[PDB]
Amino acid sequence: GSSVLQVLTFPDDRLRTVAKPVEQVTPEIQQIVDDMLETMYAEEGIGLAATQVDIHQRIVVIDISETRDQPMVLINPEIIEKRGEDGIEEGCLSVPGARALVPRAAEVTVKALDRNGQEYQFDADDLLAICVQHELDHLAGKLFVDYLSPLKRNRIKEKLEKIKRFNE
Ligand SMILES: CCCCC[C@H](CC(=O)NO)C(=O)N[C@H](C(=O)N1CCC[C@H]1CO)C(C)C
Ligand code: NI
Repeated sequence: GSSVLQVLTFPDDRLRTVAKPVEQVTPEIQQIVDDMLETMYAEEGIGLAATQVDIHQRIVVIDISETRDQPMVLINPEIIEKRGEDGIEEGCLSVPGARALVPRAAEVTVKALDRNGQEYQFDADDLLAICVQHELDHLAGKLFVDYLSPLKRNRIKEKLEKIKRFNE
């Protein structure tokens, strides 16, 4: 009942769009959620933000499980508390092939709506907390390369442009 969507890649200006809150959790929103899950699973990857598939609403899906059967849906997520410092080497479906250390909060408390519009909240640490922060950055138009030096980011940009230089 769902489809894999095209993932935008840096330097696509649409990745800089700031997502709007979801107004109501309609069947249309649930279809977006389902398509985002399908898209996330089509690849090695543990989360996806709607911005990355050119849908500029505050929708995130996550599955950090090894078995890929523990999905989490975050509509209108808000980080309401941050604690501590952590940082791991991150990659991004919208910056394929690039990896870098990103300083993050170690722990976050997040409030969101689930796929059915039910409000909930959770405290996250370790990989879940890092993933949440990475995905919420996407909704703000922010990519992990924005934490890097201009030189490192620009070299990544040029390499990704070369890969798509014959598209369209
Ligand atoms: C780690 C912080 C959030 C990661 C989310 C991304 C997917 C993404 O771009 N979401 O916007 C991912 O799965 N990245 C993967 C990644 O960096 N992973 C997957 C598990 C943890 C770490 C180790 O490679 C790679 C395979 C692209
Ligand atoms: Ni990403």
